[PDB]
Amino acid sequence: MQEQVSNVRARIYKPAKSTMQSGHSKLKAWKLEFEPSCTQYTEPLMNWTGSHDTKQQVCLSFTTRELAIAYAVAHKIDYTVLQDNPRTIVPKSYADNFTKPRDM
Repeated sequence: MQEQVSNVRARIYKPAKSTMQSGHSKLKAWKLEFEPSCTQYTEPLMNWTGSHDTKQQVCLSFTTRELAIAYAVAHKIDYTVLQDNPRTIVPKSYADNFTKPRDM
């Protein structure tokens, strides 16, 4: 009882909460991954010496969310934001007080 749609979607993921300025020499915090459309292209040209290059999966890497969402918004694409950790709810507490009369 579902409906078929012919459109792509954007997958945005946020980094993990950690102390910044903890020694970094790169620019990558947010991740982006859009679904396939048609006539996909081949991965970009990459090569390294110190460490063997990995095979990309058409995945994109952004630094600021403004850059990520900007991509989807460019074509009004449905972008989803994923958190690194779950969202816990505050501890449900409750106070209690009583009072009695003052007999002579």
